[PDB]
Amino acid sequence: GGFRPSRVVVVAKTTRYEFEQQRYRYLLALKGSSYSGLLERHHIHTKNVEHIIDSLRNEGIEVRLVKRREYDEETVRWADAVIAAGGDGTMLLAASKVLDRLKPVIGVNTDPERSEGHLCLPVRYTHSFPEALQKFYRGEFRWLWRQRIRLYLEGTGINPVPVDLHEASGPQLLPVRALNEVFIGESLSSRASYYEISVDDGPWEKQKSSGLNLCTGTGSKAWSFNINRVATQAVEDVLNIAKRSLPLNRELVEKVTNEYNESLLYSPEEPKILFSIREPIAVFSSSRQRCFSSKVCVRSRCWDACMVVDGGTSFEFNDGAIASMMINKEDELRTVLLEQ
Amino acid sequence: GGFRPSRVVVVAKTTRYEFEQQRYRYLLALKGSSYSGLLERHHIHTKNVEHIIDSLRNEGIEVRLVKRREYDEETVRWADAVIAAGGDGTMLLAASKVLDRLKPVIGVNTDPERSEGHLCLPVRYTHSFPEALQKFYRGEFRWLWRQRIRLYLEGTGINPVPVDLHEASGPQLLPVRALNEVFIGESLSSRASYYEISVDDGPWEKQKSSGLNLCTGTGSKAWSFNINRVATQAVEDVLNIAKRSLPLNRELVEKVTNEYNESLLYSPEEPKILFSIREPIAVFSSSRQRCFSSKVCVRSRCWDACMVVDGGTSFEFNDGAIASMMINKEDELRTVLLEQ
Ligand SMILES: [Ca+2]
Ligand SMILES: [Ca+2]
Ligand SMILES: [Ca+2]
Ligand SMILES: [Ca+2]
Repeated sequence: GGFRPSRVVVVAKTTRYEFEQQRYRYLLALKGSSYSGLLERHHIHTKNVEHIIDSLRNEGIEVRLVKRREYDEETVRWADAVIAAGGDGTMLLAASKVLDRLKPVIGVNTDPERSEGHLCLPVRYTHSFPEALQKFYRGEFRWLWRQRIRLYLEGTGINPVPVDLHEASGPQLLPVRALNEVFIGESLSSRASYYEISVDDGPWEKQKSSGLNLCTGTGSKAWSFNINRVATQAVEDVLNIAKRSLPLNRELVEKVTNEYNESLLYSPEEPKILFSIREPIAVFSSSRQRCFSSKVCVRSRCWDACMVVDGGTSFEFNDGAIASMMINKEDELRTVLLEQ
Repeated sequence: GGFRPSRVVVVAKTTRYEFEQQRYRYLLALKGSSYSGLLERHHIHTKNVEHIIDSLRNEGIEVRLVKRREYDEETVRWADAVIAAGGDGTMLLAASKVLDRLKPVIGVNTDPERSEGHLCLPVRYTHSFPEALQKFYRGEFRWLWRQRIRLYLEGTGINPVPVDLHEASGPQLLPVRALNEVFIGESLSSRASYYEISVDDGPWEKQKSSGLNLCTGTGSKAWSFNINRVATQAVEDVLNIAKRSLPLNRELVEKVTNEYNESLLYSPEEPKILFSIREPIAVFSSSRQRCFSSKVCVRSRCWDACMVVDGGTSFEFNDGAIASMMINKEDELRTVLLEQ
């Protein structure tokens, strides 16, 4: 028990003001949808960021502060620990370049009232950040080894070169892990996807849908949730045709949805891949809207499709390519847990 | 009652063999996923096509036969009537270049065992096609004027130039109608969409989702179905938590889903736009999973998004642009109805 880092990398979200300051570097304001609080969005990110690095350096920890474009596998090795300073976006980016279950990576919600932060330290430590560093020293914290999906590409016509979205061959290992998910599907969101899935080495079934989602326990509150969740206005629709027991009050409408959406979440440390079929098109038959597994391999039959890991890295997955997802231990990422 | 066409355009799907014959014009076979029946897919499309045009010309109707690239607004005006010779794909393409509620357009399912055809003449007339032409002469048919969504772009940063996916400003009218749907949403399928909707001139609510669908009565069996339909394996999941009346047999599981999915379809002649929010993300609050309206206008707040009409034409719809959908009479498309 106990942990003080000697050197850390702070990798910072690039705010939406930073965006245009460099994007349109080629008054101002323009549309009323800016400046009013856009330069304030920026002012409070850099505020919090300076508080973090002021509070690191004031405890004698050595910090390099770097943005999306200057954060690489080389700086991560200098780091005893890694800090994402943004939202979960930033956390996912910071986890992308870590592949070592003993490097800790910790997210600080650099802007609470509009970032979400469900992978970062509580909103408390965003502004009382020595209180965090002290808890780390004194060991009043806990280790959360988060499960991560590992990728594997083979087949023919394949191309394992990764693509930063921020702009006859053997089984190659793709160089990102998935903290949140791996989303297979067609590029044109209107072109339907077609493939053959195989769960836990079971037989191959054909499928036609708007894509495949493949999440970790921790990623089950992210995309795999919006895929599969039900709506309270459409359980009233389902429970009223289920009329022709209960008198059906509004209190019940929420207590049937809230126990349904509660089964779609499992635990970060749990080592299962919850893989759902997004809007399946039921000929090729369907069933299993979703299910838990350990290994799933899908065979691409698409024209121009990608498999996309945590929304930031993309891989080609046109007809002839094969991918294989599996949780493996040396992938699990070392997060911390603190107090309200 | 009665209708004989004097000249017709037959516009033909380009088969998947035609694809590669010209795409890789830059033995053969390659992957086992071809040739076995790929050159047979082609052999039976051109077969049926020749039967159609043989059966036109043998009744003394004058036909120009043209493919995707040679079918234009000029040939549609020569035509007394227009024939799509493919699947609904082809039908939607053929309707794209017609904007005149008195031109008839008729689809012939050029390949029944793998095309679907739910906008074309029955599978009967694909091979007994004079039997169709005779029914047209003798008036043993019926006119189906199918409702069509009409598009309207304004605002700033906008760009109303259409994009064939087959590769301070006033309200401009976009030059495609929607037979099936109009799908607003972000281009990266992982980037979330954000916008402000306004139904029937009601107030503007903000929204965050994986896009917007906007279908006609006829388009309600297409995409708007896969968006909103329920699964029989996840009503068992909903009706078993709705346990803690019925004993729940498998016969019921289908009869509650089949009456739910039955309310998501309305009639082609019905002039309402059923607009659903695709996987809404409930801060900006949500409700109304879908609802009927006559006019809906949405205000783009996206970075790199398109609105896509019938899957074939795309328009930019980044922040600052405004679109407005509405059914108007001179759009309704003139289809026929025949017998089993
Ligand atoms: Ca300072
Ligand atoms: Ca290739
Ligand atoms: Ca002939
Ligand atoms: Ca623009």
